[PDB]
Amino acid sequence: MKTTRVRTVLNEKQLHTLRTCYAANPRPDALMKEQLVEMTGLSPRVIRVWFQNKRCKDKKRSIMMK
Repeated sequence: MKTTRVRTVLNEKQLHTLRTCYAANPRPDALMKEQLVEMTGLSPRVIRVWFQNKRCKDKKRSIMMK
């Protein structure tokens, strides 16, 4: 009851993690997905939607190395 509160933020800490991820591959999966969990300190729920939205917003900003 009243459990599963909301405690998942998004800033330079988590962003940096996912950030280096995309530079390696635009389509991860159950494989690397497991490691990403322990690395972000939060459930995989947030992980799924992040990649999704990123594709739409990344209409041009998506070059590897500048």
